[PDB]
Amino acid sequence: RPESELIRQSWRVVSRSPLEHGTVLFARLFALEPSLLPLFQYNGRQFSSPEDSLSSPEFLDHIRKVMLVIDAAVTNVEDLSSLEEYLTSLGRKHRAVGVRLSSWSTVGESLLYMLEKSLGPDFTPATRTAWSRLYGAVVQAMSRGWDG
Ligand code: HEM
Repeated sequence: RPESELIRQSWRVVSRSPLEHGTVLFARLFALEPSLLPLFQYNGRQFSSPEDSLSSPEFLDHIRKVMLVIDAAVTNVEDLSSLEEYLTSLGRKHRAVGVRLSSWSTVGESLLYMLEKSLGPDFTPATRTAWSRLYGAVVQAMSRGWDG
């Protein structure tokens, strides 16, 4: 598939420095949805501001975790059914931490933003549309952990 190679090529760029790029994703994410901030509760405490998150070692671990799950979705872009059950369950984890179903889309905007920024001119509108579908399948699946 063409799509699937696009994602794969585009992804490599980001895969190189996943902490740096995941950092973009999350900054963007809290800029768009600041009510995600207090969901992280490392050592009982809420981050006050977004910049506090970037100073938490646990938060930066979570970014790495995030980017590895995206990795997996990338490896498996042609057959993504194969991560469905993982992701549903990842979804239910997150419903427990308090993420709303609607926050998921914001994560996808944030994910595309992080890509658009990384790829600059390279973020072709085919590239865009492919990610949007990928990450979209990833939430159709993370979203699944809300059921019923
Ligand atoms: C949308 C906002 C998000 C918030 C507020 C959030 C928050 C959390 C929190 C508080 C935890 C548990 C603490 C921890 O392990 O650090 C967690 C776990 C995790 N998150 Fe997120 N998260 C978000 C999005 C995502 C996304 C997009 C992914 C991946 C695509 C992701 C992947 C993970 C994984 C892999 C874990 C470990 C889950 C496990 O116990 O198996 N998170 N997240």
